[PDB]
Amino acid sequence: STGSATTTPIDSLDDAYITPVQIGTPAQTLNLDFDTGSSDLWVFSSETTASEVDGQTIYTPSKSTTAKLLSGATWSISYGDGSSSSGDVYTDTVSVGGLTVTGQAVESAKKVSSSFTEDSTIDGLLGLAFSTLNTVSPTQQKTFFDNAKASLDSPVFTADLGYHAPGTYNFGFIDTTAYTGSITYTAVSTKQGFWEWTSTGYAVGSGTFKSTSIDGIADTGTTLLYLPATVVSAYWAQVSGAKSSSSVGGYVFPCSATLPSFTFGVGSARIVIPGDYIDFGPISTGSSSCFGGIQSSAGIGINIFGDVALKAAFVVFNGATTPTLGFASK
Ligand SMILES: CN[C@H]1CC[C@H](C(F)(F)F)CC1
Repeated sequence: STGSATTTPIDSLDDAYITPVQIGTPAQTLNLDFDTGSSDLWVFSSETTASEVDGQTIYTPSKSTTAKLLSGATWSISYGDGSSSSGDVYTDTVSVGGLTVTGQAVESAKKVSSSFTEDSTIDGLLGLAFSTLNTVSPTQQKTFFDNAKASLDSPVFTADLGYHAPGTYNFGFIDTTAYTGSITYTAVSTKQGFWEWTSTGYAVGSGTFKSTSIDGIADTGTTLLYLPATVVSAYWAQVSGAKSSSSVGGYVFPCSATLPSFTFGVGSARIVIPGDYIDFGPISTGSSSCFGGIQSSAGIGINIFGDVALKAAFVVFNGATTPTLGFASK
């Protein structure tokens, strides 16, 4: 089997991407944030505290003839941005882009934090990291990809995120029309439950490439590119007036600037992030200070190749017995 679904930016900045997901019988379609940095499929639901729902589409398990309470199971998750959610668990039929999994754990939110209430565009998360991170207790549950894997034509999914435009998540096949040149594959460590890999280095604009190992995670559920402070300082030094602002919480730059590109290494290959991809717009409405798309990972404890990086590539998440990542230009 295969599946193919379009992913759409939630706003004009690409702060996140939503992908429609069918849950239950008859189908209830929710728009979920596909997140290669976590391993829970959770949804706004009929169980979510009413004051914490503001415009999201909810899953109602009582209206699904295939929904079953997973007796005794609870879940509770915290993300890197300090957001959180928790609740109980159903199994149900879940389809993405024509690919169907029966008996998928669908984590129903009883509580969500303020950032999830305040974002009407995201109806929940679909985790695509390794199932060792899944938070369901007392019986840990598998991701949608882990449940689908054996049925797929090839044990892979791909992320093809757009810049200010829709893109695609494919399951079970590699669309050879979706990228240029060749796909370079690189080793993955699953020891932290992430798609963790080591970039071979970077360049800033037309500058020389610096060969240096940068260990980090491929994380579709993080907006920005988080790298070591040395690398980030080197990038923003090329932008007149850019500075790290303690009050804003990262690098800002004059909105009048033209940003340089940023290149990262994948083995001997290179992925170029155009400068425009690094502009996250005014820090507040009408400001001439703009928020940078490359930020320091200092204090986070890991480097994160988030959407700013991934949207410059066609990315293969190879779930073979020994997982690997692939990157192509596009
Ligand atoms: C912006 N609201 C949420 C969206 C999901 C994010 C992640 F994917 F990481 F789970 C966290 C913040």
